Amino acid sequence: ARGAATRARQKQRASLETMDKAVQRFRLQNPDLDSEALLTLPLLQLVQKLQSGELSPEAVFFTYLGKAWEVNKGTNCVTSYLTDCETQLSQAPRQGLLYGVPVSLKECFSYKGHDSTLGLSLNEGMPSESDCVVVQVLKLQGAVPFVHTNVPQSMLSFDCSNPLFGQTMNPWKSSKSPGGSSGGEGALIGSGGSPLGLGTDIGGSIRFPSAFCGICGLKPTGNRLSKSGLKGCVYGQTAVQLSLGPMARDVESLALCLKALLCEHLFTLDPTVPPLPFREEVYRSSRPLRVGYYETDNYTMPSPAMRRALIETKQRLEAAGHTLIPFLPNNIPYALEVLSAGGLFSDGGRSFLQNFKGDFVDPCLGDLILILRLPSWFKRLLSLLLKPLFPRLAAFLNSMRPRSAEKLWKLQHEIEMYRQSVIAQWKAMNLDVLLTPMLGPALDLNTPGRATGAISYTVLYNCLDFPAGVVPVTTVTAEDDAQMELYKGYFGDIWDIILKKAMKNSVGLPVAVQCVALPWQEELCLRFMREVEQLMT
Amino acid sequence: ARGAATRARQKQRASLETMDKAVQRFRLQNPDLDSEALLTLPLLQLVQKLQSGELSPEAVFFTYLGKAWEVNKGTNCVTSYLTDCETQLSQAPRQGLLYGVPVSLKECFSYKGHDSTLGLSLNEGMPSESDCVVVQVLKLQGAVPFVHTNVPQSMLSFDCSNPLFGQTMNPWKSSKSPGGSSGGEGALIGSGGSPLGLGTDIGGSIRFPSAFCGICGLKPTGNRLSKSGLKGCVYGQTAVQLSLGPMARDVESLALCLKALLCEHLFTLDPTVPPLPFREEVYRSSRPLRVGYYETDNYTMPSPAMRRALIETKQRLEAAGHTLIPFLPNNIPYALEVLSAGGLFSDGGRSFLQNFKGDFVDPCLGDLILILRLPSWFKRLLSLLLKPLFPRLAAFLNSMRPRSAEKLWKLQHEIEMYRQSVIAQWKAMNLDVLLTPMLGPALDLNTPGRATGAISYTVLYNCLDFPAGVVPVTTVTAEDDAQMELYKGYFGDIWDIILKKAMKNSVGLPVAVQCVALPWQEELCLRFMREVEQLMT
Ligand SMILES: *[P@](=O)(CCCC/C=C\C/C=C\C/C=C\C/C=C\CCCCC)OC
Ligand SMILES: *[P@](=O)(CCCC/C=C\C/C=C\C/C=C\C/C=C\CCCCC)OC
Repeated sequence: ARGAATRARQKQRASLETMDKAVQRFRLQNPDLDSEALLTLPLLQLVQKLQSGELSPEAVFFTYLGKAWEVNKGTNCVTSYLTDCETQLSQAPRQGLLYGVPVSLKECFSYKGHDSTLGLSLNEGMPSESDCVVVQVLKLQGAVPFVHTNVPQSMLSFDCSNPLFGQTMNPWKSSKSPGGSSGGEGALIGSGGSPLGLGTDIGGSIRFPSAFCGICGLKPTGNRLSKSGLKGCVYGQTAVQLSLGPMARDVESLALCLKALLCEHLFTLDPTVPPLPFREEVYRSSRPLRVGYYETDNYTMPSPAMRRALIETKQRLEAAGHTLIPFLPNNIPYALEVLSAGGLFSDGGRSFLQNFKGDFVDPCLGDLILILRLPSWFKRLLSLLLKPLFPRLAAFLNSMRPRSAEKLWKLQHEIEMYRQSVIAQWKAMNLDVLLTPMLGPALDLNTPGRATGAISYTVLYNCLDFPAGVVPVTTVTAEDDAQMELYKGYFGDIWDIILKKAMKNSVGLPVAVQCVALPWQEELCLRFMREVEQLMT
Repeated sequence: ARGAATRARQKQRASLETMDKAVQRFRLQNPDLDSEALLTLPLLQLVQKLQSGELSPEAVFFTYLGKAWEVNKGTNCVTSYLTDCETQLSQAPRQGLLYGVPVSLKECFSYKGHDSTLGLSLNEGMPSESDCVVVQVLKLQGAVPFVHTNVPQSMLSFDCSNPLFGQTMNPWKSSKSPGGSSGGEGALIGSGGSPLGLGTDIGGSIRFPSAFCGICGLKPTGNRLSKSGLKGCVYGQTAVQLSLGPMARDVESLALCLKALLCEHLFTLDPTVPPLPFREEVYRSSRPLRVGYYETDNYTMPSPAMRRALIETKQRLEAAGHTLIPFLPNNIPYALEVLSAGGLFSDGGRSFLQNFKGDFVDPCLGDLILILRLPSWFKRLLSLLLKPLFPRLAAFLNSMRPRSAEKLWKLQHEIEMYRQSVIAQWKAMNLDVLLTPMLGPALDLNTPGRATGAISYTVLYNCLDFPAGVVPVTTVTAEDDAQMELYKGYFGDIWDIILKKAMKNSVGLPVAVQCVALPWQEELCLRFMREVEQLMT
C-alpha cells in the first residue's frame, strides 16, 4: 500500500513537466526580457514595479517559475505545482498589497484539490476540499501561490527527507541539510526561485532553514496568525505553541507579508485570531534599544561560528548606540527537559506513532520512531540507568513516558508560570528585545536526527510563545571550521559527538543570529531584525 | 484542623466592625450630606461628578461603605474589608478613568496581606504577597477596591455559601440564591451596595449572579483580560475557558470598566494578553444588526418566565428595525456532555478533590464531592446501567472518568473544531450577535447543587469561548409562577424534578436575557446589550 510512493513520484514528475512546458511557452513568446535582474530585485522594489505596471503579473510569475524549476534540479525541493494559478493571475486584485507576488508553500498549508501529505502514505490518498485560511487571504491580497515544497517525514525533524518525494539538499553545499521542517521553503528561497514563502514552527522549523540557507524568517506568537487549515499529524496539543509565518530574502519582506496578512479578511475568516493590526509606527522606529544578550544557553555549546556571529553583532549594535545587557532566562534545563520535551511527548508519542502504521521510516528521522515504540516500563528503566552517566539522554527518555490528564494539567500550569517568570526577569532588566545565537553552520545530511539536543536554542521560545526571528549576519571562515576539531560540548554525550562531526567541513556557509521580542511584539521584533540586518549587511 | 473556620469568622466580624466605626466617624463629621441621591446616581454621572469636583472621593467611599455595611446584615455578601484603602483614597491618580469609583472584588482576586480562601480550609493560613494584575490596573485608573465578596465552596457551584463564611442570600427574596460563583458580587451590586465589581466565569458564574439578583454582567473572551494572580483550586485547565469580567447596575458601567481595563498598563503588567484597545466606534454604533435567536436549547426547559422574556425582547428588536433570524448551535448535547463536562472533569476529579482533604464539604455543593470520591469501576458501572433510563445522569458519570493525555489532546482538538463549526454556522446566516434565554428566576437555597443540567444555557459559551452577556428585561408575573406548576422537563430526571421546586415561589424576582458575539467582539456584544437594555428598561 505504501509502495504507492511511486504514485507520488510520478505526480511530482508531472508537475515539473507542467512547469517546464509553461516557461518555454513563455520564454519563446518573450525573448527579450531580462531574467537575472528580475530575480535579483528586492521584493519591495519588485512589488513597486508591479503596482506601477512596469512589469506584467505574467512576466514576474513565469520568471520565478523557471527559476523554481532550475534550482529544483539541484535541491529536490518542489513537491507539486499548484495548477489553478494563471487563472489566479487573471483574477488577481490590484489594490492588494502583494499583487504580483508568487509565494511558495510548505506542503502542510492545504490547497484545494491537492495533497497535504506530510510525507506519509496515510495522507497520499485525499486532496483538500478547500484552500486554507492564510492561503485564502494571500489570494485576496493579490498573491499567486505556485508550489508546494518538501518537508521531512512527520514534520518532526530539522532535516528534510521523506519516503514519498526524496531528500532535499542545501543550495550552498550538497553534503548539507537545508534545515527543516520548512526545508523545502528554505532551499527554494535561498538560490532565488521564490521571493516569499510560508512555514510552520513548533521547535524551530522556520528558523532552522532560514539559518542554514542564509535567509530571513520570523516565528510570530502562536495565535497572531490563523491555523485554520494547517495539516498537522497530531492535533490538540496546547503546551508548546505552533506558529506559522514568513520566510524571505530580506526582513523588509517579512514585514510586508505580515502586514498583508494582518488585514480585516483574516480576522473575519477566523475570528479566534485576535484582530491586531500591523503597528507600522513600532516597526519603523529608530529610537535606541535596550538589548538582552547571551553567548550560550549552557546546554548546546555554540560553534566558534555561532560565537563569532553573536559577539560581532553585539559589538556593532553597541557602536550604533544600543545598550547591550547580559541576560539569561532562568531554568533553561527545566524549560527544555521537562516543559518542552515533556509537553511535546505528553502522550508517550502514541498519537504521532499512529501516522506511522504500515509506513517506511526515513533514515533522516534517526532512531526516534524505534525509541517511541519501546514499552513504557523500558523507557523508565533506561531513563534511571542513564541518569548517573548521561542525564540529558535520561531526561529525554523520561519525557517520552505517557502521562495522565492530571499530569498534563500540572505541566500546562508549570508552563504558564515559567512564561511569567521570564517576563518578570525581562522587565527587571528593562529590555525591549533580546539577542541569541542561532544554531550554527548547516549540519551534514542525516545528522539532525541524531542531534536532538541542538534544538535547545529555538525550542525555548516556542515553549515561552515569544516571537523569534532569524537574520543571517556572517559566513564561516577557514578558522571557524578549524576550531571545530577543539569542540567538546557541555555534556560529552552522544549528541555532542554527532554535532562535532556534523558541523565540520562548512567554509563559506551562512551563520545566523536569533532576535526575540515579548508576546504580541512581533513588529518590535522585526524592527530589531532590520537593525541587525542593516548593521551586518 | 478545619475547625479554624472560626479563625475566619472572627476576621469577618473584625472587618465588619472597622467599616461601622469608620462610616460613623465620617457621618458625624459630615451630617448635612445626601446619601439616597449619591447612591442612586448611575455610574457615568457618578464618575463625571467625581471628575468635575462636585463630589469628594471621601463622600463617595464612606457613603458606599455605609450601604455595603447595611445590605450585608440582610445578605452576608461581604467577607473582608480591604483595609489599605483611604491611602488608596489619598493617592488615587487624578485623571484615572474611574477616579472616584469604589469597586468590589470577588474573593479570588488576590489582594496584598489579605487571603483568597476560596471557602477552603487549605487556603486560610497564608495572605497573598501581591495585588493581582487587574486590581493593580484598577488602582492605576483611580478605582478604590474596598470589599472582598463571598463565594460558594470550591467555586464549582451556582449557589453561594461555604463552611468558612456561611450562606449568602438574594436581596430580593431571602429564601433564594444570589447566584454564583460571584454570588457575593451579585448580592452586593443588587440592593445598591456597590457601583461596580469583578467576577469570574467558567460555566456561568458572572451570568448567574447577574441574572438572579437583577443586574448586568459580561463574560469576555478568555484571553481579553489578564488572569495573572487569580486564585483557583484547579490550575492548568485549558479546554473550556475561564474569564473574568465586570458586574454592575447598567451596561454602560460594564463598558466604562472594560475600557478602563483595556489600557497600555494592562498590556504591560501581563504581555500575554493581546493589546486590543476598547474600540469606542464599534460600541457607540447604532446601525441595525442581524440577530440570531433561539427560544430553547432543547436541553434545559425554559421557565414560562424565561420563554416570555426572550420572545418579548425578540419582538421589540424587530420593532426597532433589527432583523431576527432562527438560529441554533449545532450539536449542543455533544458540547455539554462530552466537550464541556468532559473538559472540566478529564482528570476524574483528582486535582479538584485535593482541596477537600480534611475539609467539611458544604451542603450547597450537593453530592458532587460524594460522587467524585467514588472509584473508577463503580462510576463506569453506574454509567452503563442508567443509560436506558436516565441518559443525562449517565453521560454526567461518563464525563468524570479519568482520561489519558492522549485522550485530552483528542478532546482539545474536538473542542477547537466544534468552535470552527459554530463560527461557520454563524457566518452562513451572516449574523452580527445572538440572543439567548438566560436561566430563569433565581433558584432557592441548597438547590443549584442538584440542578447541574440547568447550566446548559451559559456553559456552551465557555466551551465556545464567545462573549456572553446578561441584561435584565422583566420581572416574574403571578402568571409566570402560575404556569410553573405545568412545567415538566425534557427528561423528567432528577435535575428537571428539582428545577420545578426550586424555581417556584418567585413572583416579583427579576429575569434576564443572554447576549452572544463572535470571539474578541466584546464592544459589539455590549452594543447589543445597550440596545436590549434601552428597549426593555
Ligand atoms: P519544527 O517546528 C521542529 C522540528 C523538530 C525538531 C527535531 C527533532 C526533535 C523531535 C522530538 C524531540 C522532542 C522534544 C525535545 C525538545 C526539547 C528538549 C531538548 C533535548 C532535551 C532532552 O517542525 C514543525
Ligand atoms: P462558575 O463559572 C460556574 C459554576 C459551576 C456550575 C455549577 C455546577 C456544575 C459543576 C460541575 C459539573 C461539570 C460539568 C457539567 C457542565 C455541563 C454539562 C451539563 C450537564 C450534562 C451532564 O464558577 C467559577
